[PDB]
Amino acid sequence: NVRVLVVEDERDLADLITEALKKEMFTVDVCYDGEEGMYMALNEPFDVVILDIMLPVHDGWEILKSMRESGVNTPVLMLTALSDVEYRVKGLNMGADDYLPKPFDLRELIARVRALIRR
Amino acid sequence: NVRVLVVEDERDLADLITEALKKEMFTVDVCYDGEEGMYMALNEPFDVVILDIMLPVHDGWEILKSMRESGVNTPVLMLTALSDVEYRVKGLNMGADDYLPKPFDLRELIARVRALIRR
Ligand code: BEF
Ligand code: BEF
Ligand SMILES: [Mg+2]
Ligand SMILES: [Mg+2]
Repeated sequence: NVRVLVVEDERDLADLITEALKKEMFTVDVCYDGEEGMYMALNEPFDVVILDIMLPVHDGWEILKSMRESGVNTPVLMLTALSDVEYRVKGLNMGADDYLPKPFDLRELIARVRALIRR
Repeated sequence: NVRVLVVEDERDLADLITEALKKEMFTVDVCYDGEEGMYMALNEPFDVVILDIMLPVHDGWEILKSMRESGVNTPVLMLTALSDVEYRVKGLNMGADDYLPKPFDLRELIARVRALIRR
């Protein structure tokens, strides 16, 4: 009943995130690059999109804007090493629904993803 | 026009936030205690509620809990000095949509506020 898209280039972390989400009983599709990320985010239906910023081919910024520019209002959560507040504002102002810098606490990530779905 | 409710017992801070918000074009109502905040939150309509936790007569946990139990699905942002991640998770789990600890960057506060009312 809940499909989550994960876009993160650090495979092991991406898998860590995915397993945690699946343990919440969510259907999770994971991408290790911004190319497939973009494709999945623009062609497949999701309830939440967890997005890394710095990615190959297309960065999290581009993926978010393309989604909004295409009418896809799916809730977006950015998870990235760009932690400076200025970046947080940039992501949010651009259309992200939440922004959680790395390193992150797994409990907070799940809590925030759940906050986005029920909403 | 957008309605924002502010519940903070730190008058100076509360007023500071109230000013900044209206500057961003927001109809703000400020409360300095949990008594005025409890009423407004459970009886008056808002687009987003910014809830401090430690307050006289009624604490933020109480107000947030009373809201969700009464069917008030209004977006809620917790702005509190209870910064520990475990408090953040509890806040999100209880029904808050976002949780921002103190001290905070005023830019991140309105960025998050607008992102919340953006739905
Ligand atoms: F490379 Be991501 F922005 F952490
Ligand atoms: F008084 Be609040 F909880 F920062
Ligand atoms: Mg990356
Ligand atoms: Mg207080």
